[PDB]
Amino acid sequence: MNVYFLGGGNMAAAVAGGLVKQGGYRIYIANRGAEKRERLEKELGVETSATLPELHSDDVLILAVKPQDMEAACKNIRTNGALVLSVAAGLSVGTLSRYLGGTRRIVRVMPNTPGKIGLGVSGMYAEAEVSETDRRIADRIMKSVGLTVWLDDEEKMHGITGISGSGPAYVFYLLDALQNAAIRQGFDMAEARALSLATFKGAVALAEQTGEDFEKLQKNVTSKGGTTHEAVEAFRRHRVAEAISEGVCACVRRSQEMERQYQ
Amino acid sequence: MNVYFLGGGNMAAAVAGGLVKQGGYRIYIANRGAEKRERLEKELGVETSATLPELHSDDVLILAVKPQDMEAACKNIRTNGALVLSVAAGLSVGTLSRYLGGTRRIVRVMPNTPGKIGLGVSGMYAEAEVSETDRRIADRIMKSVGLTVWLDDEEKMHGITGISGSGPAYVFYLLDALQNAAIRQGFDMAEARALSLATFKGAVALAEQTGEDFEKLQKNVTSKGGTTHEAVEAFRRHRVAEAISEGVCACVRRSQEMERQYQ
Repeated sequence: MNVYFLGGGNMAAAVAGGLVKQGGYRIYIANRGAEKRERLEKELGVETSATLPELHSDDVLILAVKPQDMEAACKNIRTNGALVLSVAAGLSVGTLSRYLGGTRRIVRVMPNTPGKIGLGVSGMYAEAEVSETDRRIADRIMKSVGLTVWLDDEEKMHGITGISGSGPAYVFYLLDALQNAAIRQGFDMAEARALSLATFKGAVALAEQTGEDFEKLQKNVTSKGGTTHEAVEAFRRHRVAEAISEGVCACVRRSQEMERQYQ
Repeated sequence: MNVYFLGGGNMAAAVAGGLVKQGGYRIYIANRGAEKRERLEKELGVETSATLPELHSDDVLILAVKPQDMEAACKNIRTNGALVLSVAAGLSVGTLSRYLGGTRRIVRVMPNTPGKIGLGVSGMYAEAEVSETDRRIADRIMKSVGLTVWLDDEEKMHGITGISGSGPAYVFYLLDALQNAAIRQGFDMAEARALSLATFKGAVALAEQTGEDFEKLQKNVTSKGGTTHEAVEAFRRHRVAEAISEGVCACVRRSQEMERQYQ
């Protein structure tokens, strides 16, 4: 089964590397500039070319160009009924169907950067008209880089963006926050980084392995009048959790606005 | 080499399980109530008893009782020059030396709960008088559950507590924060938990694998006028990173106060 990529950028390369590891697909990447055609061939050993060859209905096409460049990138593509996946932000299935000349055989994907290392989260959406077998084919492709989360409502793709899409940035910000607090406590940069990292990694691992409710995990290690209680009270006083949700809302609002530019 | 534990509680059991996995030690746990002597034997297969047998200078003793119960727990213990490690909060090496009748062969440890799964962080402190070989022996024991971080100043043990000791609670709080924001965006509880978890785990893994500066990782995936920028601006406006450091300071202040109860 041929999996063509339109665009050979970072997300395309993650998904391509994912598929290579999974085995069983024929990967082919269309990308104009030689620079990164050179890279993918050297590193992944995948086929590349400046343009797409003729497509057929048994192929998969993954659209992976920047959203502002998508309409023109698709201008003369004849999908010939191929299954289309899009990883581009802000372009709805309806818009995509327009750009491609009318086809409805489209699955939208909202992947995130930890997919580069096989720990991704990808939101997935298809209109009702898209068959269960096409969903499963797209689902398997995106599982090659991590978890998939199917959505009932295309609107929720903005929610995905606000949580797992932009979410890695939040975690980096919070890792930096704990690392800076350690510096304030007298740790050198190397120690502060190591402490913040190992703290996050270990706590996240406990939450994963236990499967326990996050608030319960927190409450379980917070004794009244204890040291942890003092810190969590400060967090609460400063409405940290609430600020996080506010940042998420601001992210979602913006995703929504950006999508209006093309629709 | 005998490693005796005074106290068979959660941290003692983590360290004991660590040592079992490492191989090469003889583990023996003194703990009054049978209840958890029963558990450790069934689960870890380690020797237990209500009290300690005679100690010798080639043994290690790990003090793992609650700090308020330590003085009396140590009242009649004759260490006979054994190497002592303490995992108890708020009891300084000087205080420990008093409780034990004068011995200075003491290494203090400030471990954290992810050591239960081999992903711990343990702060370490010994007075200058403690030999490099004794440091290495204590260092190897605590590496059985994770990372060790040696400190020049005993005071920094409060810093450890504010960062990696209480730190897992902060991460649970932040995991819960992202999970609640997902709920607000229309995700059911199962999806919200999975999204928050995978987001944290994947971002933390990227930071680990890249070794890149956290702020740089964040800045690298935050484009001007983009969705992520809107969320991070909100975080900044609400001084989230600063609130985190304030909570850390509050934690450290309290650790310090609590330590004054025994000193």
